[PDB]
Amino acid sequence: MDDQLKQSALDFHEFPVPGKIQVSPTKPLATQRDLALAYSPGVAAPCLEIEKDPLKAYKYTARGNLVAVISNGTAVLGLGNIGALAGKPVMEGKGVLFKKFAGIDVFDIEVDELDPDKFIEVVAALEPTFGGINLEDIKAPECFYIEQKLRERMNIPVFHDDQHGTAIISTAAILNGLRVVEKNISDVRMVVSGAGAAAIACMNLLVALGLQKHNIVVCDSKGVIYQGREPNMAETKAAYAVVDDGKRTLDDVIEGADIFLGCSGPKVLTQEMVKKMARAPMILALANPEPEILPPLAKEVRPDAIICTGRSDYPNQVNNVLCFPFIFRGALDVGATAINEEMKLAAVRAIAELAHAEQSEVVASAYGDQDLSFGPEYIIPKPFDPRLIVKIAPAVAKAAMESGVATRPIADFDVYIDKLTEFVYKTNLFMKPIFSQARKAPKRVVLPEGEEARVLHATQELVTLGLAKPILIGRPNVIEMRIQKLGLQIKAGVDFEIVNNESDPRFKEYWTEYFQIMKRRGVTQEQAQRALISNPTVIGAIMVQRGEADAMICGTVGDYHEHFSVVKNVFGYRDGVHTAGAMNALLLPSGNTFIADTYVNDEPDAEELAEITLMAAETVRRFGIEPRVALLSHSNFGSSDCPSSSKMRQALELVRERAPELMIDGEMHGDAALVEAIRNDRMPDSSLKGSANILVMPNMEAARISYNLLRVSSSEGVTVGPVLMGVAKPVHVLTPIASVRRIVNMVALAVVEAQTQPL
Amino acid sequence: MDDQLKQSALDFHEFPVPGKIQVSPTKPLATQRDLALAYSPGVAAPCLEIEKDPLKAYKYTARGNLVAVISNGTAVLGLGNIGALAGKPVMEGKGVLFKKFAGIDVFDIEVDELDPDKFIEVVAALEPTFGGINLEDIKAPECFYIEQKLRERMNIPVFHDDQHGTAIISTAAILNGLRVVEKNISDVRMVVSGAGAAAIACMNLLVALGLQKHNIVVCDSKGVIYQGREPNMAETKAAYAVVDDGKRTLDDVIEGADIFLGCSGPKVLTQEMVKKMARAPMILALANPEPEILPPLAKEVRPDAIICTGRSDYPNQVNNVLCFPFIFRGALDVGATAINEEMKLAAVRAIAELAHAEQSEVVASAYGDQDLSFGPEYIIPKPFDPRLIVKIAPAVAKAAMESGVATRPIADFDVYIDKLTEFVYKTNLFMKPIFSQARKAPKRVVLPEGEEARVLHATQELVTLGLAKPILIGRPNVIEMRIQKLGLQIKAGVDFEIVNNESDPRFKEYWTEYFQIMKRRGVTQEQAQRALISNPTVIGAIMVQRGEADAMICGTVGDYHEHFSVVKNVFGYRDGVHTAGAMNALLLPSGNTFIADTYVNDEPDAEELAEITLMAAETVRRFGIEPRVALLSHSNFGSSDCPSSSKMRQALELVRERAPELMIDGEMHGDAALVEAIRNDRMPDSSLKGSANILVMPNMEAARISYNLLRVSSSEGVTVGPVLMGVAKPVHVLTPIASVRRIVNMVALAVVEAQTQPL
Repeated sequence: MDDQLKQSALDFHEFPVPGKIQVSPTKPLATQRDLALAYSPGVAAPCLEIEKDPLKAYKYTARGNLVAVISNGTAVLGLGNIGALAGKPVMEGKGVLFKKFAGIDVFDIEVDELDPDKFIEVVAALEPTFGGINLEDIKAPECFYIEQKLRERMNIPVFHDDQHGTAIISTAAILNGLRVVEKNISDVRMVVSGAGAAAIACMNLLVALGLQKHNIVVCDSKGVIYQGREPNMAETKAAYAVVDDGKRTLDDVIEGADIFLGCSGPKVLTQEMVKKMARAPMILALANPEPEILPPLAKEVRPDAIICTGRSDYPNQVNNVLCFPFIFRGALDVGATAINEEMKLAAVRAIAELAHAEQSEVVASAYGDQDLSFGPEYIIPKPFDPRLIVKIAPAVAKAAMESGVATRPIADFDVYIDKLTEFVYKTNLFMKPIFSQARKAPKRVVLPEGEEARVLHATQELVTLGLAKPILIGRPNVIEMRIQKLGLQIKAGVDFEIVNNESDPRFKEYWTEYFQIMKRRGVTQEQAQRALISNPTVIGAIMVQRGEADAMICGTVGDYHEHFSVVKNVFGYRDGVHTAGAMNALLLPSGNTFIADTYVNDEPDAEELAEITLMAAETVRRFGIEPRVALLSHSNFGSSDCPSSSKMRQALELVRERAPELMIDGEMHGDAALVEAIRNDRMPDSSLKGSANILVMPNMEAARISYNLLRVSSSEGVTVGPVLMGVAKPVHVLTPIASVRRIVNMVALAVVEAQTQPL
Repeated sequence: MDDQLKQSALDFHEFPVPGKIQVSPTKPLATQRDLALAYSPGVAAPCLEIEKDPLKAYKYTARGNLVAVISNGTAVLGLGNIGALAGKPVMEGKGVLFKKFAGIDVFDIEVDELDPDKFIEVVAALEPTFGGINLEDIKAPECFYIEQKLRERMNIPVFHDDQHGTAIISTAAILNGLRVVEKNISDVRMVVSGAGAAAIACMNLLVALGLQKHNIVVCDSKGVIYQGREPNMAETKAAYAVVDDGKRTLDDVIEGADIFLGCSGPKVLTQEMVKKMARAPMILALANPEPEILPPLAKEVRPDAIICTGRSDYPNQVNNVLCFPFIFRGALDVGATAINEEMKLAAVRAIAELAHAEQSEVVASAYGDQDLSFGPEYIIPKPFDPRLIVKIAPAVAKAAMESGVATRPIADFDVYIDKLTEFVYKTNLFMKPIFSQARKAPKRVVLPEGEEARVLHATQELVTLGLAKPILIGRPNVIEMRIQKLGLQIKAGVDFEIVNNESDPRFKEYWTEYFQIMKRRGVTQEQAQRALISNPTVIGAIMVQRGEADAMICGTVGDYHEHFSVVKNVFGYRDGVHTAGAMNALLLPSGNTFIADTYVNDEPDAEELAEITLMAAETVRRFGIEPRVALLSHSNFGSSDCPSSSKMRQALELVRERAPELMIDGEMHGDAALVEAIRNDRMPDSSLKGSANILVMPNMEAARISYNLLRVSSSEGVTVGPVLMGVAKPVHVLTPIASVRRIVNMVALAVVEAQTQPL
C-alpha cells in the first residue's frame, strides 16, 4: 500500500477536524420558545403520546431513519482481529456512505465483547434506540449464530452485509450472465472455492431461485466436501455435503462445470483448469485485495470468459455499496419487522432489470469510451448510478407488502417514487407542478444543437419520462454514431425526428420565408440561403413560426445574444409589451427565489422594469406560487436620491397603477427584502408580507453578480434559468455550461407554456 | 399543560422532518479519491495506527468529542417509569442542547433493561465507542449503585446529571448567599426536605467544602432521621442519621435553622415555619413542575428571604443546563479518565466567581429593566450567559491537571481560552492578529455617540479586554444613570473620560478651529458655534485633529453620508490619493472575502477603482493574508463591450502598471472568481491562483445588493464592515444596526491603524 496514499489517508482523516461525522440539529434553537419546546416543559407533551402508542414513536423521533452499525473488531475487512477501537474508522466510513447514498442517519458502535451470548444480550438490549441493525466485521462461525439469534429475538431488521450483500450482487450477476449465454438454470453445474459466508448465502439464494442441489459442488481447502469425509464437520458445511463419487481435488470437479465461485484467496485457479470447465466460463473472484486470477489471463486463454472482481480498476466490479443502503431505505420506509428472503429476491430482480436499461449521464462521463453496452463487458450497474434507489427501494417495499411484515403500509407507490426522486435530483420538489402539467399533453420541441452529448442525454431522458416529442437538427450519420457511442436506446424516426440541415426538401420555403421577414433588415437572398444552410437556430425559429413545431430550446453553444437576436427578429414581442427579460431561479435558505433581469437589458428604465415585473409575476404564478416582489437598491426607502433610486420609485408607482392586486414594495435593501424582522423594524406598515420571492435589480451588473455569487455560496449550485419572457412564442435560450437536468427542466417548462394558446 | 402548547410541541417535533437530530459528514465525498480515502483501501491506513497506539484513536476519530446519553426510561423528569422508547425525545433534546451549548457530538441510547447488573454489563461493553458517558432518568436507589459500579469499572468519566448538576448549582448558590448575608460556614445549620439524590450530593459537597456534620438535619416523610429510628434503613440514609434528641417533626428542627433545602414536593413548607427559622432564610425549592412554596408568599412574610426555584419565570432559577456541557468540554479536552470531586469544586468556584462579574449584553437585553445587579435578586448567572464556557472549562481542565487523571496535557491555557472564544464569537479566528497587535499598545478612541446602550456595552468589553482607552461624548447624568441601569462596572474618570458637549472649557478653541477650516465652505461663525454645541461628530473630529485623541468611531445613529461628509471635510484625503472607499468583510464557504466599494462612490471610474484596489490590498495585508483581487462584471473576459467592462479593463491595466507584484486578474464572472476549476476551464493561464478574497464591483448597486444577499444567505449573517479607506486619519463610520461585537472589532482595527504613524 503506497506510502503517499497512506499519508493522504492520514491527512484526510485528521485535518481540519478529527473524525468524519458530526451530529447537528434540524430545528431552530435561537429564542426562548425554542428552548421551551425542545426541552422542559414542552418535551413532556410528545412523550406521553409515545406512552399511549409505541407506533407514534415513529412519528416524532429519528427512530424511523436511524440505523446502527455494530462491530467488535474481530473480522475487519482485511486485517482479521485488531480490536474494535482499531476498527472504528471503518464503521465511520460506512455511516458516511449510508448518509451520502440513502439519506439515512446512523450510529456506529464498537462493542468490546468476544462472548457471542453477551454480544447478543447487549444488541438485544439496545433495541428501542434504533429502527434497524446492521452487523459488520464479525468472524465466522460466530457470525451465523449471532445473526440467527438476533433475528429470532429482536423485532427490527438485521443484516450482516458481508454475508448477504455480496450474495445479492453475485446472484444478480450470475443470473444475468446465464441470460447472456442462454444456459438454463436447471442443467448448470456449480463449483465453489472457499468457505466464506458469502458463498453459503449465494448457494442458499440460488437454490431458493431454482438451481438444483444435485448439480452443486462445494470445495474447501480439504478438497471435495462429500458425505462421510469426516463425522465432526460443520452442520452448515454438512448441508452441502454431496454423495461421494471418488473425486477429491478441485481439478476433478471443475471439468465440465458451468460456474466458478471463489472467496478464499489468490492464485487458487489456473489457466489450465480454466480450460477444464465447459463453454463460456463464469469466473467470479471476490478475494481481496487481490482476486483469484488475473482477468487478462482468463480472457486471453478463452475469449467468451465472464470475469467479475472486487476491484474498481477492472470491469464488472462486485461492490457491496450497490445494495445495503437501498434495502434499508425500503425496509425502514414501511416499518418492516424483519427482512426475509422475499426482499432479497426482489432486490436481485431489480438489479438484474436495471442492468438492461440505458446508461446514465454520470457513469457514461466517468467511465469514458469503454464499450459499456449490455453484454459480457457490462453485466451489473456501476456503483454511482443514481437510478439504483428508485429501482430498488419500491421493490423491497412491495416485497414487505406481500409478506405481511410491514407495519406502516404506504397508500400508493407513485408519491413514494416522487419523494425518492426529489431526494435524488434536488429540484423535483420545485418543478413537480410543471412536470405534472406537461405530462398531460406533450408538444413538439426543436433542439437545433442536435449533436451535443448533453442534448442527446436530455432527449433520452425526455423520451423516457414521456414529456415531449423532440426534434433534432444535424447530420444523421454523426447523430447515429454518437448514439451508438454513448449506448443510448432512442431510435431515430421512432422516438424523435432528425432534420438534415445540409439537405432538406423544404429548403426553398424556409429561406424564402426568412428573406420575406428580414429583407428590410439588410439580408439579401444569398445571405438568407447561406443562413438557412449554416445556422441551426434560424432553421428552428422558422420551423416554429410555420407551425411545424411548438417550442424551441437553443443556445447551449456560442454566445447568448446572437441566439437572442435571431429569436427576437423572427418572432417579435408579444402584443402589449415592448421589452424582453430573463429570470433565474435559485434556492436560498429562505426558499425559492427569482432574480430579474439577468441577461437581456443592460440598463432598463422605469417602464421596462414595470413590464418585466408583470411578466415575472405571471411566470411565477405558473409554478403555483403566490408572487411577492421586491425592488432592490442601495437606497433604503428613499435614503438616497441617485437616479437609480428615482427610477425604482417611478417603476413602483407604475406597477401599482397597472396591477393593483399584486404584492409589491420598495425600494429596499436586500436583507430587508429577505428578512421579515428587519423590514418590520424600519417600515412597520409595508404591504409586503413574509419573504419576497422575486427580486428586481436596477441593472444587469447587479443582477448577474448577485446571481453568480449566490449560486456558488448557496452550497447547492443549482438553478432553473434563464427563463425568457416577452417573446411571442415559447422559446428559451440556455448557456454553454448548462447541464442535462437544466435542459430537461426547460423543455418541460416550454411545453407547459406552449400547451395554452400563446398570448 | 396547555392544549395549544401541546399542539405546538407536537408540530415542532413532527414537521417538516420527524426527529430533532441528523448525522452529517465533515469531509468532501464528491470525487473517486474521496471514496478511496474514506473507505477501502485508504481507511486501512489509520486503523493500523490505532492498533499500534490506542491514544492515536483520539486523533483520527470523533471519539474525542463524542458523548453518550444512556437511559432506560424509568425516571423520566416528571413521568416516573414510562419506558425507554417513550423517553427517547428527552434524550434527543438533551443531545441538541449539548451540541448547541458546547459543540459536543452525542449519541442518545435507550436500553430496555431493568436489571442493574445487565445495565452495567451493557454500558461497560459500549466503552470503546465513546469518550464520555452521561446517565439520565434512572430511578433511585438503583442509580447510585449503577453509577458507583460504572465509575469503578469503566475508564471514562460518568455522570448522572440529575444527581450531580443540581448539587453543583445549589452549592454555588448557597455559598454565594452566605457571602451575601455574611454568615460563617461553621455555625450555619442545615435542614433538608426530601430524599432526592440531589440533596445527598449537596450534603456531600458542602461537607467536603467546610460545612460541619453536627449542624445538619435530614428529614424525610417519616420526620427526623435520627440514629436508631429503625434498624433496616438505608446505609446512604444512615450516613446522615443524627443522634436522637427527641425531635420528630420538621417543625421542631426548622426553628433556628439557617438554610432550607427541598426536592420532595409542593406545599411542604408554610409561612409560619418560614417565620420559625433564623434571620435571612435560604428558601431553595427544586420540586417540579411546582416549587415547595410560592416565592411571593415567602418574600411578603419576610423581606430578606432568598428564594431559588426551578422555573424560568421566577428569579434565580436553578437550571441544570448551566453545568454539564461545560464540565464535559473541560474533561474531554484533556482526556480525563474520570471526574472526581476536585472538578466539581472547581466548577462551583467558577460559577460563584462568575456571579460577581458584570452583566453581558444578551442577558441584559433579554431580561429587561429588572434590578439584575449582584445581590439577593441575582445570585447565580442566567442560563444563556456566553462567558460560562470560558470561565468553567479551563478551571475543570486545571483541576484534572492537578489530580493526575489527565492523559493529554495541554501546554498553555491561553491558546485554549482563545479556541473556546473562537467557538463562542465566530470571528475571533479571523480577528486574532488584529487583537494581538492592538493589545501591545492601546490608543485613545473617541465614541461621539456616548449615550447608546450598545456603545456602553462595547466600552465595558473594551476596558475588560484592555484594548483601548475610550472617550465618550454626552451628558454625564444620563451616562451615569444608564450605567447604573445596565449594571455595568466601568467608572467615569477611572476607566474612561466623559466630555460634556453642552459645557466644555475648550469650546472656544474647538469652534475657532472648525471655523478656520470651514470658512470657505460656507460656514459662518455662528454656524460653527452651533455645530460644536449640537453635533458630536464634529467635536470628535476636531478632538482627533488637534491630537487630543488617536481614533474616532462614529455613525451608529443617523445617515452614513452626513458623518462621512463631516469626516472628509475635517480630515481630507491622505497624500497621493484622491478618493475614498468602503469595504465589507464576509465569511463564505470558500473563506473570508472582502467586497468593495459598498458605501462611498456611486459610479467610480477607472482611476478611482485602481486606487480603491490598492488601498484594499494594503488593508487586507494588515490582516496577515496574501491579497488576491478579482474585478467582476457580467462580461466574461471581454465577452461584452459595454462601457462598464471597458472601465474594468482600463482599471486592470492601471493597477498592473502601478503595483506589478499584486495578484490580480479580470474581468470575470463571480463563479470564475470564486471557483478554481471554472476559471481554469475558460482561461488556463490566468495570473490568479486559488480563490480570490477581494472583489471589486463596477458600481455601488451591485456591491450593496451582493453584499446584503450574501450576508443573509451565508447562514451566519456576520460581517466586519464597513472599513473606510482613503482618509488621512484612522476613522470609521458604522451603521445603526451594528451590534456590540462589530463595534469592538472596529475599535480594535482603528487602534491597530493608529499604532503606526498615519500615512
